[PDB]
Amino acid sequence: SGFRKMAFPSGKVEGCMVQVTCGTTTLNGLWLDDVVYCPRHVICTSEDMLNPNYEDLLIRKSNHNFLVQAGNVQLRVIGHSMQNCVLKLKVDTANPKTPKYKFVRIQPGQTFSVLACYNGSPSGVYQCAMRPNFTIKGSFLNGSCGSVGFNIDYDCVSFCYMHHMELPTGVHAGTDLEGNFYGPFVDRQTAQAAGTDTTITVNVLAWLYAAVINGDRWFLNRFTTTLNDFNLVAMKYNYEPLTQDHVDILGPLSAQTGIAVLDMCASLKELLQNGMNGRTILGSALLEDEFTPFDVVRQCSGVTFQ
Amino acid sequence: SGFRKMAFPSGKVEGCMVQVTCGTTTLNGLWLDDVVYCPRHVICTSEDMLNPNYEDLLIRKSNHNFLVQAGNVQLRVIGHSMQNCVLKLKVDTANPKTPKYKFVRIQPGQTFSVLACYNGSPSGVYQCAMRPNFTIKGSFLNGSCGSVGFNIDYDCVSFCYMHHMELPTGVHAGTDLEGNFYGPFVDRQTAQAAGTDTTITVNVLAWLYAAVINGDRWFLNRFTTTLNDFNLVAMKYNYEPLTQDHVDILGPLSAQTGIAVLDMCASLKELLQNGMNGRTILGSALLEDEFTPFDVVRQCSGVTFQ
Repeated sequence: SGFRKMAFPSGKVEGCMVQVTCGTTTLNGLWLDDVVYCPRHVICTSEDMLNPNYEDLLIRKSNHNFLVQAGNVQLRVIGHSMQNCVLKLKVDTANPKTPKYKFVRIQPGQTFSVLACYNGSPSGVYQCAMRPNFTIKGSFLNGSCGSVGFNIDYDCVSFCYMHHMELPTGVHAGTDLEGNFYGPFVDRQTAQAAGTDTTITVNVLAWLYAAVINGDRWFLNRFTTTLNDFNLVAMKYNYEPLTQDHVDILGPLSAQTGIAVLDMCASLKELLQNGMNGRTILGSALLEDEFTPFDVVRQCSGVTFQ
Repeated sequence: SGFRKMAFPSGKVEGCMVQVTCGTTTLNGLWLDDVVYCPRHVICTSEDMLNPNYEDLLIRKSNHNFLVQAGNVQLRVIGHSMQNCVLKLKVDTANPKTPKYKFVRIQPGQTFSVLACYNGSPSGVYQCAMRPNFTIKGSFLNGSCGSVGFNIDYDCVSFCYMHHMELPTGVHAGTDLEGNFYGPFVDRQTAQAAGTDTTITVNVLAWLYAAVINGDRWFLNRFTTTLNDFNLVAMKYNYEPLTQDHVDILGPLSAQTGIAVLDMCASLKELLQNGMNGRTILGSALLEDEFTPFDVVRQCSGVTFQ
């Protein structure tokens, strides 16, 4: 037993990381089949980033201006194109380590693993949630752009995130692998409002179920509630409103533990109104919202991949 | 910027995981060169585990009784031997994916990444600390035995942990890769006292330095203290005593932030005596002790591997 914030095994993604250099700028790229994907701001100088015209900047580049290094191996760049905020560099070699993969646009509240990379080399792996305001709270130093976020389904890697930006507030923003930003953000060094974030209620409930499964049950209370009454409480505490779809997704955890979803909502209501009194749940002194219901079920059933 | 509990990239270890079956029991093994390492209790039935005589049980086994599956590939077992609490199965094929590696016995308070595995297949990766009482607080379901913990130094994997047991208290115990348990534990299904645990003081201090580097500085106080005065406080709160060796290890973080180690100790003293007042540090409402000074420096300098 036990419950940890667990990332997917990263080996299938490690074999796809490359270094991309354009002029003075080096960041990470993702090499799948004969295409390398990277943030288009690889073509910007530091001064360009204040107000870049990406079309004009890209027109000054040719295939031979993009240096792509796969460890020590090398890709000859035979074409380049811009798709939204990503650059797509066609190379003359298909990546022999290309896993089965899909490109996915995830929903706010969903989780994924990030492989943090510098100079095309993997540094570490950790699990994130896409915040309701479409930021992520990551660990990204200079040179980490182009690092990717992903999920695994047995043998298939679904890439969902590519890192582009740290906002002046220190949170992180990026795109799907078609180059569309999550949220209102742009790839420009300017002030950008993220807007109010909220707590992922269905994830908190899933984690309460995980706590009960592992024997942490002190928070189980005496009360029940209604969907509308609980949502009145959710709004006061900046929690996402709970819908019937969320209730349905929690169904299997409800059935395993014998705790009706609305009873768990009343326990969560009491935790929100009264705090945790210096107690902990699964080793945390805060309510955790970075595990989806699917995450909890997977960890409490031992699903494997490759 | 930002600070996350980050695991090492797991790909080099993924390529070493195999399934080991003996009779009814299947768990994980680690395939390096022409040797597969696994917990010796792979030879036990459920009833054996109550009081096993491993020497007598192993005498009833021959090479062909050990089924080792590397995905779909297979190792012919050509020899077997017991080294302390691990079984060493000699196979006729060297693992073509064997990384550069060492076997290391780590110290309490040190950290490592665990690749949780079932049936020889990787499930997830997370970062752990070896508690002062030589347990780890992991996520290990049935069938996870033989999963390993490791660190990476550029291209070299130092294996430090192999999972053997969940104690009746729900914490986890295991061996180094020579089969020697960390702590007083034995591979028998019986009640086993772990003994009092303590908080890893030098790790908490490292994480306070990481917090300051990332802009969380509200806890920085007005006071200083002495090593002996702080240790008086450490003992009251079940913290490990801080030594000069620990002070020396924190030297580089002290120098980067301009905060003398003893000043940070006085900030930690105030946090211990007054709590956190409903504030958070690096997103946590508890004092975190699972980052070593080396961990903090690595994450705030972007060291990479392969």
